[PDB]
Amino acid sequence: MIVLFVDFDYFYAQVEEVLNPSLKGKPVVVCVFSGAVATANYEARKFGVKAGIPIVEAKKILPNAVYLPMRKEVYQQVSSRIMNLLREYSEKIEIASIDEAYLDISDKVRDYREAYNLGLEIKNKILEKEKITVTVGISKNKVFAKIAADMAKPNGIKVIDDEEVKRLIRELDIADVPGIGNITAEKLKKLGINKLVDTLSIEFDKLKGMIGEAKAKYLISLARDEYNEPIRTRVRKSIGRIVTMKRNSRNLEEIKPYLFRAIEESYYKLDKRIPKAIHVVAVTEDLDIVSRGRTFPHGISKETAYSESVKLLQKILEEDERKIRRIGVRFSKFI
Amino acid sequence: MIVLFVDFDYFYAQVEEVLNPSLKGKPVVVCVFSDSGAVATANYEARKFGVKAGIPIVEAKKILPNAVYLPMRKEVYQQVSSRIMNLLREYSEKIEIASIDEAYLDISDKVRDYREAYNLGLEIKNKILEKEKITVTVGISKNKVFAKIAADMAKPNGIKVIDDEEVKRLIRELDIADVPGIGNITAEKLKKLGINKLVDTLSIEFDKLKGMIGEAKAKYLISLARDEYNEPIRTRVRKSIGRIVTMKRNSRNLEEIKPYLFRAIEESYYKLDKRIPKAIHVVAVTEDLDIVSRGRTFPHGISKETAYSESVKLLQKILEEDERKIRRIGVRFSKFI
Repeated sequence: MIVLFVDFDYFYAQVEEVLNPSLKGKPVVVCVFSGAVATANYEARKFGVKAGIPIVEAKKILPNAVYLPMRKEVYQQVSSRIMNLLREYSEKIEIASIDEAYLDISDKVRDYREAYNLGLEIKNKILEKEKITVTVGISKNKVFAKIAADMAKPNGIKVIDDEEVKRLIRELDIADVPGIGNITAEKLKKLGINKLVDTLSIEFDKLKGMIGEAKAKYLISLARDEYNEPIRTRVRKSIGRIVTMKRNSRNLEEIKPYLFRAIEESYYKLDKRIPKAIHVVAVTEDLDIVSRGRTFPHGISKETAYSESVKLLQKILEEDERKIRRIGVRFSKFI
Repeated sequence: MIVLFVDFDYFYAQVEEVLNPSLKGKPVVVCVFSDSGAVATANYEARKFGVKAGIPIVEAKKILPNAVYLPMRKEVYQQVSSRIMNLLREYSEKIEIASIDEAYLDISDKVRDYREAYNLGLEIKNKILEKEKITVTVGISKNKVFAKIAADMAKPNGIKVIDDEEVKRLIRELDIADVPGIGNITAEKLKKLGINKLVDTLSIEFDKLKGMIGEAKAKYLISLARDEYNEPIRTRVRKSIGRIVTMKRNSRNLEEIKPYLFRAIEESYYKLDKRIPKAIHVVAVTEDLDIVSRGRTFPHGISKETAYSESVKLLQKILEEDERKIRRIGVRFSKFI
């Protein structure tokens, strides 16, 4: 297995320097507003300005900085484009967060050298189309790919071969393990567990009564080099849309525009796929849910969806006396 | 099949004299206002002075300008109609509420002949009279159209059976304009082609009639004249019971969605009455107003607490497999016993 992990360097602060390019070199800190620090760039992170410290402690440390409010949805749109460009590179992708993604590339590359070169082409593509630099980590599982990027950041790329994994197992501090908090690691330090190998010299049940069962199996499985968590690529089983009407209605020719608008948004919100089932969904005046559907053994063209949704909505009006408040469509069973 | 049709005589006008008994013999008309509007229903006594239902009000203010005029008390009429329809479901499992004052009942499996249908129809008239002080008209025949025809000839406060033998006679002798679903203009188009009775529709070719009366009524008329018009009584039954609630803010924290989700369970189980579902579905409306849904089926019944615990883990599966923020959350229950 070959995992490729992509992490966007100080994402929030980096997006701010893209849209306003005057903040080069100057320390930039994004904050949630009295408040807390959301993200700081490398320039400000070098002086102990981390994420999670209060704003006024950060303005003690460096008053001559640029402080920006949290523009969360600005940063989400850039992230959405970059994730879309990563999906372009391999089908098996897991979006872990707004600035983290895991790619399974076992079928695209044969070794770590080709994986390294593929990560180089990913970094340049992201830099070409969004002017964002990233850190790429490559290893044998998700955890070690993340460890790789933590060691190479910022603007880095690092492979961790299988022999460096066995070295890191004996040498990496427990605190440096992804998915493990700082207080859980402080509890392990106080009991004699400092390195990842130290979990091999303790009984499973004893460690379980210490940090819980989820973390106990997590730590032991990594120390054993038997951590095999797959890339969880999310697939939409159904694609649809529900739209609210201006008034509650039972007139078919008034509901049809809203129902047809839901089709247009839904049919063209799954790239290259055709459905075999259509479901019309009505939310009644009392906010109940009534729905009727049909399955076609062949595909449902968009025009078929037009004439079939009307017959399904007609079937809803005949079998229910309540007025309809919102109307929508759901597509499923893709081929 | 034996259909039993019930029609409330001048309902809006009659229910009003139930609440005010001083209108004995006094002409009363109920009107819908929309400046002014039109007359909704008129009673027996005003109906004899050229004041009928459907025509404006001030048109009535030259023909009967000193009779009682009353505004629309729609909510009272609706509540009276609903009790009567509920009283009717006691008599028949299959019923179709066609409008505020008309309901069809299929009683084929409750009576054996038309004489027993007559006795059942008479006791229905006397139960509606004793519990709501409303007189109704009853029509009994083999389908909806002839059950209504029977009522239209027996009204008001009437009960009439139309034998299988009088159906065939009415096909030959009943005027075309008296057929439900067609009006004067369409009936006039037929009278000048040679079509004056229902039986005359069979005695000339299809597609000439079809290309002059419209197609939908062409097959309707011929269906009746062949006495193979057997459209069943469309009884409405609620497949599923549920509720979807809007949240004040889009979120993805299970602990914050849980209250809204639990509210939708409490409302659903109060609307179930003495019903117990075997299937539960959690429905989530995401921020882009997409629908994500997951369900479970239980061979036995679903408690209210199972629903509490099963909805949480269903919402967990939704949150587990969809990255979008949740805007609305709800439950629905199906597969009743």
